[PDB]
Amino acid sequence: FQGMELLKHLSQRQYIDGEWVESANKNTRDIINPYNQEVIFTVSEGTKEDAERAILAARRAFESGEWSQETAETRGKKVRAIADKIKEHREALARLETLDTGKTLEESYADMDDIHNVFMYFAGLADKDGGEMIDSPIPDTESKIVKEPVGVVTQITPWNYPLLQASWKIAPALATGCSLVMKPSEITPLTTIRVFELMEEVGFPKGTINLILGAGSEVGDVMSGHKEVDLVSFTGGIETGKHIMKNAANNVTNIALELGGKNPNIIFDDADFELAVDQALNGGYFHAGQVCSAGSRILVQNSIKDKFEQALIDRVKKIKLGNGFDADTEMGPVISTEHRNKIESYMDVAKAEGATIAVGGKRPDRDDLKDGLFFEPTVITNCDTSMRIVQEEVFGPVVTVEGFETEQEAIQLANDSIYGLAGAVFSKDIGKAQRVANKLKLGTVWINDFFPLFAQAPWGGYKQSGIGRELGKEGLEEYLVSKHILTNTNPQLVNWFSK
Amino acid sequence: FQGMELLKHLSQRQYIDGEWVESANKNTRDIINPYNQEVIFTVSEGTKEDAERAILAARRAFESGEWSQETAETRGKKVRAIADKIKEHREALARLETLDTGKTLEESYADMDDIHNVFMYFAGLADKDGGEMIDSPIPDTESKIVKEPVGVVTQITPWNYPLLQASWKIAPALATGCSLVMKPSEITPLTTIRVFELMEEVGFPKGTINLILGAGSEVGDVMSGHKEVDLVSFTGGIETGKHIMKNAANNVTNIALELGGKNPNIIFDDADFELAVDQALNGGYFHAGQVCSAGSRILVQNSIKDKFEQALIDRVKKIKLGNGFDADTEMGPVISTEHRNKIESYMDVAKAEGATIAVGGKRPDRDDLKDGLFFEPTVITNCDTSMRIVQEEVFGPVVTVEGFETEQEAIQLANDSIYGLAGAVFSKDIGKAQRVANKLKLGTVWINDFFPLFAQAPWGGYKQSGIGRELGKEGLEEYLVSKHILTNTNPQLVNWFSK
Amino acid sequence: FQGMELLKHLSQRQYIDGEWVESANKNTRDIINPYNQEVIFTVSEGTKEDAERAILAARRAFESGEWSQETAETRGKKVRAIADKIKEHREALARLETLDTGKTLEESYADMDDIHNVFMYFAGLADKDGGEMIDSPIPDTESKIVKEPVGVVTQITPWNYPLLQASWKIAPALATGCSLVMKPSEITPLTTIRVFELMEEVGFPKGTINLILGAGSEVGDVMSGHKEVDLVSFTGGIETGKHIMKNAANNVTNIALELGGKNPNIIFDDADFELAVDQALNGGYFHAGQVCSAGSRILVQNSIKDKFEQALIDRVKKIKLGNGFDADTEMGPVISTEHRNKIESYMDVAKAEGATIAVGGKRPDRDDLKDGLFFEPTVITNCDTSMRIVQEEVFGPVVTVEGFETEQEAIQLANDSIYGLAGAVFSKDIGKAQRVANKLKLGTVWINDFFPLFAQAPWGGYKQSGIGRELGKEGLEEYLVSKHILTNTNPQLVNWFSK
Amino acid sequence: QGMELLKHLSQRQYIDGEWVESANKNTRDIINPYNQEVIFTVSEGTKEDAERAILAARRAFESGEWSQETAETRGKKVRAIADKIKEHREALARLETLDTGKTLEESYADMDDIHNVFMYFAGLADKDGGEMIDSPIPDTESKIVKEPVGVVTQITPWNYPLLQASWKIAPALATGCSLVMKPSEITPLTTIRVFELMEEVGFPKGTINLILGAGSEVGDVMSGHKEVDLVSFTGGIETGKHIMKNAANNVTNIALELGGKNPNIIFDDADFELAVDQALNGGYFHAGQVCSAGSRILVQNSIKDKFEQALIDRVKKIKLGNGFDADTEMGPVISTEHRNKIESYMDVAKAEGATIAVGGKRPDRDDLKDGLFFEPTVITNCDTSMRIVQEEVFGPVVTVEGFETEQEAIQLANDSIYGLAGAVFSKDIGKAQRVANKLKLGTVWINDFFPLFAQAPWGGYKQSGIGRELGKEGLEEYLVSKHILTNTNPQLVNWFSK
Ligand SMILES: NC(=O)c1ccc[n+]([C@@H]2O[C@H](COP(=O)([O-])OP(=O)(O)OC[C@H]3O[C@@H](n4cnc5c(N)ncnc54)[C@H](O)[C@@H]3O)[C@@H](O)[C@H]2O)c1
Repeated sequence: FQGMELLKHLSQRQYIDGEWVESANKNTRDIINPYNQEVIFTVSEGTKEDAERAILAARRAFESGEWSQETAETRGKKVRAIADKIKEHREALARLETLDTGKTLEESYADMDDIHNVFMYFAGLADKDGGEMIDSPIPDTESKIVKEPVGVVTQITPWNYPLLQASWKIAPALATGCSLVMKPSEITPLTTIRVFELMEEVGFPKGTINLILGAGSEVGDVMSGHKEVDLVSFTGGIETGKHIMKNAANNVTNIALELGGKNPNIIFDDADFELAVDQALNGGYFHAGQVCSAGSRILVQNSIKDKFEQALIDRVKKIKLGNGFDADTEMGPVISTEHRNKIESYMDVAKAEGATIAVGGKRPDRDDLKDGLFFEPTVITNCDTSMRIVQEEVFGPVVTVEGFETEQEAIQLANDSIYGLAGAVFSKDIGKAQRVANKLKLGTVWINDFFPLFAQAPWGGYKQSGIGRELGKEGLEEYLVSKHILTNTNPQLVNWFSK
Repeated sequence: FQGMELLKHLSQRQYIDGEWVESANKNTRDIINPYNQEVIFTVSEGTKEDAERAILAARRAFESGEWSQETAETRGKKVRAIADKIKEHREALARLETLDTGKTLEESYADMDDIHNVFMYFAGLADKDGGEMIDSPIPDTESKIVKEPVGVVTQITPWNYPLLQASWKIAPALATGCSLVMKPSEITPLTTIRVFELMEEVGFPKGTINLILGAGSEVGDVMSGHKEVDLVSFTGGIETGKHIMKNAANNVTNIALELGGKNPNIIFDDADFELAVDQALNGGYFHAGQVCSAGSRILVQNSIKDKFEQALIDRVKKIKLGNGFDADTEMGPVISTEHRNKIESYMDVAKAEGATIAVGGKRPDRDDLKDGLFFEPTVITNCDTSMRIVQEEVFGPVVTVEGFETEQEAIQLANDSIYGLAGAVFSKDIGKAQRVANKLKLGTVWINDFFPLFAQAPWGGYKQSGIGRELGKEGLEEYLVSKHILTNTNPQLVNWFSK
Repeated sequence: FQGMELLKHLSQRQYIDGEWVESANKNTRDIINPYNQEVIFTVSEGTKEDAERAILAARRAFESGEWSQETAETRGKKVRAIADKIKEHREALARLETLDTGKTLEESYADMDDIHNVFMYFAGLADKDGGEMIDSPIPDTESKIVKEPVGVVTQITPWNYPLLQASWKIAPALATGCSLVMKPSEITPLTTIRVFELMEEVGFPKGTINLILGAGSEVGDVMSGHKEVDLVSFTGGIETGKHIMKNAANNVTNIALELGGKNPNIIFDDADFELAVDQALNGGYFHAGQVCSAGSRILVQNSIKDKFEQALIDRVKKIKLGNGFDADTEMGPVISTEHRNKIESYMDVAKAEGATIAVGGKRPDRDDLKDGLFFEPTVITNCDTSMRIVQEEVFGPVVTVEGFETEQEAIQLANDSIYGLAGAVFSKDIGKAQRVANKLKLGTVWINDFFPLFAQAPWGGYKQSGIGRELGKEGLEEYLVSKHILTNTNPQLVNWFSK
Repeated sequence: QGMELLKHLSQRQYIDGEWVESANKNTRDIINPYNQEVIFTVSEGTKEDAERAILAARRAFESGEWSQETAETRGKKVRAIADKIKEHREALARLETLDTGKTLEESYADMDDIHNVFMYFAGLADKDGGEMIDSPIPDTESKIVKEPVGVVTQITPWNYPLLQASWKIAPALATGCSLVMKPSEITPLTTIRVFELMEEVGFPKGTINLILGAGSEVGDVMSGHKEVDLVSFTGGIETGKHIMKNAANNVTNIALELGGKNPNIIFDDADFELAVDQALNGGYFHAGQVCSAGSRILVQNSIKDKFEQALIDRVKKIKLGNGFDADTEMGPVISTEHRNKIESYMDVAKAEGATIAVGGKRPDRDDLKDGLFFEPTVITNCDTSMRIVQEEVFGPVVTVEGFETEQEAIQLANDSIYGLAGAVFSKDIGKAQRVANKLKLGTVWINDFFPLFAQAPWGGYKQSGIGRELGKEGLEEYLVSKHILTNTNPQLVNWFSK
């Protein structure tokens, strides 16, 4: 099959306490290629005991200090060498990801560029701020705040952008001096396995980094609830996130949650019309709409609603579907039969509550798409804010279209959801765009663009799209804890109690 | 009775959406003075629907923008007007707090001075950091982060220092423009009711501040679990904390937890001895040990242990118990019969597992204390880290004493608990105190001192003593949320999808 | 006037080392009211030995540490007391400023409000940052940066906005713990004398604050050149600033300079026309253009140029000149015969090089303005960037009008001067306003507004408009110096040199 | 000996992307201080070459190819220079030792530091664009954007040519400024090399420029030209005063890093052997030609005599020789003029009643006669009123003074026009900290001497300078703030009659 050579030397095992090792029970898992449903690889399926052992090794390593007591400058140099290795093997990593997740090759190349930059950013931030000096309000005292690594941290990622979500958590952890245990989505472990071999070549002490492979239903709880864990950085669906928070509570453990969204793409009548159409398509269908920042909820002003529906619909009929390795492919398949069915059930929900499937809504007929997990890019019209298809995250190549009369009605509709991750506003009137952006309860607002995000700036949600932040200085602040040391430079007896 | 004048004009009601109102079911509760167990006041015992009403009132107010959109400079002027009212009524407040909680009048004066200072600090911080500008990695884009108020916030406090703990939550909330709903310990609401009366006089838009009165076992779940709350700031026991975090997870709601501690007080043989004895007494018996920062776990170096034990014990026999208002009084009563019962049960625990009650460990015998909730300052010896009396937070006028041979052993013991709030180190060798300070997993560390904490510096725990911080800039950030606004100054079509 | 009452209790003396004292040689100076040219007051004219003595007192005090070593919190409380003194006495101060400088009362009330806010802003910034903790690249070392008060600072202000300019220097100086010696313009000392009376009431240690009254030509070289001066903060004309810098080099003394401006006011054809005219007038004739932030150089797009000129000209004819105390007055007189003379000489220079005096250009003939130092609001047309009238600062009620075709041309002209203090831009296309603002070499840029400046943000020049900043956090940093204290926690011999 | 390095080294200046000769074809011979022999010949630039350089910097800066490049990319480029320093570590270190005469091990320390300086600023490039202010005016957005200052001129001394050059180049490039640099006329070698290296990395035409020449011929143009936005100068105080004065003609910002009279304070409760070791190190590394040298030793009276005895006895054993020999502990001083300047101070010291306890002259040994060597010296029986104690000698010389108490030590240490760096030795850390706080110095070392790194700012209090180098503060010298205030609901004032 295609991509076969990339897998010839990849590890099938987990990585615990400095060694590549199997599952405690030698159980394994088959890895699927959503383009043809062929098994392409077989990796270990760790037990909860393996996860426990990894966590304990992380703690043991953290306490020894080899990495936590290493200078911030040096840690930065090592995070920077990881970055150099991403770029060195950019070609192989990009394919590996396309093969595992199904997105076009061009999309996977874009990630290796971001990933390189993500580690590169944190490598440079490592030695830039160790805390602060406070002007004490008590005479003859010195007051200071030192920032230390939180300790041991568990990192859990989703299947849509595996190595990308991994790097967002890995970079700051290592930059701060923490020891980490990571578990990628059970269905997309390929690139995460590669990066560990890469980090291993860079050289880290035994137990600083550990990789667990397995179902979240079996090892997850261990990772969110073990008492030696100080931080749990999770990226995934909301329900799994609530589970995690409640279990983390058993030992009052900090969390950082990066959940889903119902991201609005607000289009005013004075917008660059062809740009708005270009970006609606992009927002709704890159990686088959399996993107947490996908613009699945299009809000379009009534004056141009009709025209907008026609243009969008006509462009969607031309979207090329195929293998990610094919140069023509604009949109790939969805990740699994489970996920595909999930999306299919949403078409029945929509139809049954009053919405119109304007186009798509089914599997591709074609002779060259029948064997893959493809689903037609779709547009839903005649829907409103009370419908489940509009309120809930479908996480597929689906978008809804709602109209608004005014600027107030646009904000009202965009903020009318449990989520608050990201969104955009298209308009040539920047004063109006800036007004709107200020009233939107979103972690990230794009004015006349859709998708841009980078290490220099924090990413995360308002409301139920999350807790905490990733990337930028705040992304780093998650892996740090503050200690206030107050010295009394002229101690004196208080003499409150009798003598 | 002694403090009658203080209550002849005090309100007995809840404060919701600009009005002083009773409970939904006219239910009420009696508040007592722990020095004599006399009922001194009757207030409303509100319901969960009242709580829901407050939360909704705070939500409306926040969305109207009357406080949330007020300039940060003006918000700061009003927080400063509150600080001014604390100082203006300083006398009456300290007396009120002492009447309700039993602590000495001098301690209550100290609180009032800190409360003024807290509001003043945050009044002063309101307008200094609106967020940042990012040098964007994408040409022709403007990247910026704006810091916004988090929204509606619920604030829950303990009975030990009611107003002090309330100030730490109210000040930053207002400073940032959030709407708040507060509920103090059901047994100590007097000073909290008072400060609401004073914040009313300062002047705030309807629904911006709200006071709920009632048992947390009845109205607490609403304040932690309602979908409209954006943050729950909690200061109390660990189990209530875990219960709250699990509940807040139902709507992925931010939590800030300030829990208890098992604070070590380390005393080296090269420490100023009379200084150590003085601060060990203060650390152990201020407010009868009903203090989250109490130095309940004394670690003394073996070469001076016997000498230390007898001095400490000799001084404990001389501690003057009595009424808070009386100047000669050095230690007051404990808060309730339930809490004294809990402390009595710990003496039996200590004895059952092999420890020695070297002094105290019972009710005082004197005739004038017979009616109050007094319990003798106690010193427990011949104990170790495997015992419950050493591990668990007694929160009474009780300290345990353990020995250590070396520097490595003092630290090991100090970190051998699930907590990590605060601690102290006593030694004339400042290099050594600093080494030790750095390995101590505590939020705050005192070198040759015990207790100092002020608005200028963050406070909170490592491990299970908490999540997040109060005071300082970190404290302010719990009430703020970051939004990244990216503008494409030269938007261009991507043309990924076929035309 | 009703304002001669303001003066019956005002000090006529200098303030040195805690005492109100006369000149060393008892010399005096007569102060003038520009509306009628009458001598309203008489004060001490200090000698160069009085200045030397003031600086020596400020040094003595700084070293004793009564103020420099006081807590930052307490310093902030005092700066806050001064701010309250400004508000209490707002009325009297505003009248006094109008009496002394000729501007309207409405303008002086505005200054007093700003002034209050300046002291308040800095009171609150005082205790917010004492330095940083650095993560050292050398093992077994601690690295911290402490911010200290820079020491003794001399402060020199201009005659246009005496107290305002003084507030900008005093506030951070006292907040950071420095010692200051101030000298206001010799012709406008009234408000400055008053504010020293007020600062004395709040109470500061002897030496901390010092007031010298006198001609810069006599005592200025001592304030810039004495070796005990650590910083020299000057606000005045460019030629005096150059002289000062050169003098400060004798002892490598730090400098902060706020010089003049040739501030452009850019008006695109897509601007709100009536807003543009309103603002062009305001920027042009507030305080008879005797403003360092005055929009003297109007740049207007060609397509609306004729229409704009005519519109501006018609409005200028109606400007009402008179007494600053009369409510009908829109623009008062200029400061002195000398200053008026300078402006007049500028009308000749303009004419001889080919510009047109489209309106104004002379003293008003009117009967009630006859005895005053008035000068008609003027508009100069048919001018270009090579002309002196356009390149140089007139500092009068005069503006030059120049056309531009494109966006690049406006940017090129706006930036074609030796200056770079401030500027504005008017256009309904906010996108375009941002592009322009980015390319203007100016410390402050206004989009659709003119004159806004406040304590929360830094003010100062680019190019020859100055060195350093005033206001905001950067304003405070002028009064601080950094110290890297590096401690070696495990000192070891190097053994480079033989035994 | 180290002939091989120079074989392919450029002899010319670098202006507007071309390696070019002086306008008047003039040249200058470079010397190896160990043997006073001519090792290389370079161009002697004119002041018009300097004016041409500056005008090129201005053009490039305005064209925006570097000033408007993303901060992230600029950072990657600074990192590429960092890497070339490591790549050529060996050569550069031999080259610095050949030109300046210090030991090879010192030159290695420099290159490691130089790598880390570039690396640090490469990492700081994109971390802070400015800030959002909470405007007190309703319906207004307020933001402070940080922009590159403009054209910057950079001038360095002969003691640590490349080290001092790196402290200026790194932040300039990182922020997007354009530059024109001039090294000391006698030590231009490694600076010419670092330019050949920067050229291989790639920067647009005009961004970086190198002028070669005497400060008394081209220096005024670099401090006084009106197109210059900032003057970053590291050198002597007197030159410092001159430059500031000239820079004032166009109100041009300046950063000054000047000399010091750094105190090395030793209390009786210090680790005695640790204090003797570090006193030798602070006084004689690079033959005391270090801006951070501990030339003013202050020792508590109770151990003063003991310390003098020990120090002197150790100074007598200091190995003098060729910087290329592993045995050499101290090399020669830089030039004939600098050695005579030090000799004249010996006369001054003896004339004012001080004692030359040991050293104070050239060494006679046959193999050291052809080099610019001067014996490590120790001057006793002196006081704060004397010149030997108040002025920067910059030779291998120390002065020893006694102090009875903590206050007297503090008083003497601050009793100079300077305030750059200093040390405090004592096992009592509490005491070291009270002292550190009261010393008016840019950097204070507790129980150590010399540490300084990119992570923390370096500069002086009092007359040791204006501004800072290194750390975030050193970057801020190359940036200027712009307050952009937008009114989002403008309304007419209607002050003036319609
Ligand atoms: N906020 C963001 O930055 C962001 C980015 C990408 C994706 N997402 C979201 O992530 C989701 C991706 O889908 P997914 O199916 O991978 O998410 P998921 O919630 O199904 O699972 C994600 C990860 O959690 C693990 N897991 C499952 N149960 C667990 C448990 N009890 N304890 C611990 N771990 C457990 C899974 O094995 C997997 O590794 C989408 O909703 C998308 O919106 C968010």
